Amino acid sequence: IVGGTASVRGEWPWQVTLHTTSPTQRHLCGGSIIGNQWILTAAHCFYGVESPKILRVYSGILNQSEIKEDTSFFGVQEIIIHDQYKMAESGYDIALLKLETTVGYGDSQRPICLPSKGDRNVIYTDCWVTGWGYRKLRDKIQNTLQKAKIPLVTNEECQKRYRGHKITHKMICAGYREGGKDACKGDSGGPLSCKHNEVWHLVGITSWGEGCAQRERPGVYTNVVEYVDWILEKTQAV
Ligand SMILES: COC(=O)Nc1ccc2c(c1)CCCCCCC[C@H](NC(=O)/C=C/c1cc(Cl)ccc1-n1cnnn1)c1nc-2c(Cl)[nH]1
Repeated sequence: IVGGTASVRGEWPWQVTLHTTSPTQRHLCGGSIIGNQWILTAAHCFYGVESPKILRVYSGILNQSEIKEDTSFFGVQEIIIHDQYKMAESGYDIALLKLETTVGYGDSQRPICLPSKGDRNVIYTDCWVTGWGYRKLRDKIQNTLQKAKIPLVTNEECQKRYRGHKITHKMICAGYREGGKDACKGDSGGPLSCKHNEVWHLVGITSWGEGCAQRERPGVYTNVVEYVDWILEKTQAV
């Protein structure tokens, strides 16, 4: 996260850190708990990942230093990537992880609500992007989970900022015209969380941008409300 501040423990209890163990163990991406065996994340995180066996999901984490060989994690039974996904910049950047065991909810780990299809017309004014990513393009993963408050940008304005891309209504953009606060490398797959009527909703999934926090280059997120039915198809299958 660029221009962020440290989170306090339990502030974002749906945030997870997804690690890969191959060739060595390290943080790969963020994700969000959406159900008791389900993480919602970005499809691009799995480029070159040939099996769910190399993944570990850690929940209830503030600091990456909490993770050692003896730290509990959730294994991944299945990686579900949207069938129309080709690359982040074209959209459909969404994936589900089905966990091998169930998450026991509590004050350190619990799900975030999905947006309501009836809330496609709400104006969210209290949105935050979180993660352990870099603070600038050439940096390193941060120990403490960071947070930054960022305003949503209309599709028309976002399209003006990315003249050479097709910014669809399945994407949602966020950032200041002047730049300075954004997601960065290592934040992808995590949430863009917005508080509406005292309830947090998962509005976006951190996806891509041109550089980090640049003037007139908002971050581009998967627009989760446009995928609620896809999520229910995969997670509530008969
Ligand atoms: C010690 O552990 C580490 O160092 N781990 C570790 C360290 C870093 C990384 C990995 C692991 C995962 C790489 C492969 C999958 C993921 C590949 C893409 C991913 N992108 C993002 O996270 C965000 C992008 C992004 C998103 C928004 Cl909304 C706005 C601007 C953005 N940026 C544009 N340019 N930079 N940011 C990424 N993540 C990393 C890089 Cl390197 N790039």
